[PDB]
Amino acid sequence: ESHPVLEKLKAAHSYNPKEFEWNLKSGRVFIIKSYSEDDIHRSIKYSIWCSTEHGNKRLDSAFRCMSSKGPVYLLFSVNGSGHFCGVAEMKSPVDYKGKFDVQWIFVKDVPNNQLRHIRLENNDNKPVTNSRDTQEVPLEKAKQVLKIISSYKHTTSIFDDFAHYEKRQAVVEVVRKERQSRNK
Ligand SMILES: *[Se]c1ccccc1C(=O)Nc1ccccc1
Repeated sequence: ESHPVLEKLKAAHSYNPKEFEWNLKSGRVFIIKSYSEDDIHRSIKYSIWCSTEHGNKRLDSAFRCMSSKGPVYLLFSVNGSGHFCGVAEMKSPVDYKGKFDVQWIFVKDVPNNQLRHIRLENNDNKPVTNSRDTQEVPLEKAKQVLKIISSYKHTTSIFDDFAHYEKRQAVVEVVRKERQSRNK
């Protein structure tokens, strides 16, 4: 059994494309650390993301700075998960408590031990897997990461739990509407 929302998404977008240009002529790449998989699910189906106030200021600056001379890529990982779950392109400046359009491109789990050997000189040579939200990846290291994520033969992705997230969100909504109703 597959969910019809996921089927509409799969038919309308080309997730995990076989021909992806990882050796960029230009562009900038950033690590997004999400608090939960729920946020990732919502982001994939609505093509939207928000960081913190400072995160949105930095991503705003990067997007407007690039002036469509190249892409701005976001590599997503949930705090404490041990893998990246996909990559999306930032597609609009931040709109104002600050949201912005994103286009998901890769939706696949890449374990951290596939990427931990890549270290970030602008972050005390710490592994790319030990980054904070909106940490920028140097371009050549970005190409190493994009190549690895693009070519990895993933065995799973958040899509495998799609219906589960669908149900969670729905229950949460009712739980809120009832609780709020009980207050007034
Ligand atoms: Se973020 C945000 C800010 C203002 C209005 C709406 C949103 C939104 O839809 N956010 C969201 C989508 C997916 C995952 C996390 C947050």
